Amino acid sequence: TAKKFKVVTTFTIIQDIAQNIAGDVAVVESITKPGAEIHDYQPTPRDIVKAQSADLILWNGMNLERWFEKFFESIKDVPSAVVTAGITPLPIREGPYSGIANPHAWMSPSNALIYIENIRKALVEHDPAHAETYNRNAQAYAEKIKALDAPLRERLSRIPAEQRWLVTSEGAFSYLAKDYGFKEVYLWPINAEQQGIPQQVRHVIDIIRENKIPVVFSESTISDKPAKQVSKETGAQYGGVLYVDSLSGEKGPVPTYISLINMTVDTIAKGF
Ligand SMILES: [Zn+2]
Ligand SMILES: [Zn+2]
Repeated sequence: TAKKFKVVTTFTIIQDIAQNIAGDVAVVESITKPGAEIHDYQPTPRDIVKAQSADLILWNGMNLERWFEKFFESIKDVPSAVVTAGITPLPIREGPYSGIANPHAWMSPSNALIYIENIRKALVEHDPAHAETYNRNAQAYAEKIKALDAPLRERLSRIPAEQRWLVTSEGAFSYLAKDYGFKEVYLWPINAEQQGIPQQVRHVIDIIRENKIPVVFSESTISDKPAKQVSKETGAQYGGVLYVDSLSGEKGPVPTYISLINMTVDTIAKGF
């Protein structure tokens, strides 16, 4: 038990999944902090040193971290692994990033089983001395993720199909919405400096009326003002905040990936 194998992840969701697989035999840290916007994060000098100190770096890919490839050029002799390997992307549907991969694949718990497996494989490959702890922890954690499907679907079962409209700020929920049969509407398709600020807002304001959508949400790393505006101009309640791009702090309401999925579905469900 020397100085432990060190994993650095780009953001907090991957950190929590990886730490569950690592147990107490490796130390997993995230470059971005709870609450920080992850798509256009601006790495600092202290971030370079942190990643350079790792034995393995994990990132999402599907161009989630617009900053990572240029950042990784400053890191030497540290293997990196894309934790979405083998996941089939849903494309972004509108806007300046139309046709790019929607990167938010972790919002489907069935996809999370593929995250777990890619992370297990990377740990076992680069830290073979603990292969049996990683393999044990991954199978146990995968069983915890599979056990969410029944309570999640039951939590959402009072909403008839025609009324399953999920109206959010970032279009970050496409994978969750596909899993549980929701139609998505969003104020912007992916986080970015972008045009389309008020024109989508009133296209959304329109969609709310033809379908009498009762609730609209925001997300924890972006501003709630557009969602709150859309709630006032319609008769819809502001239901947010939903969690997708970041966990909370350790003492907050969403300290783990499991708590993130559960609370997001629970908050959707109470909005209806
Ligand atoms: Zn490798
Ligand atoms: Zn996002």
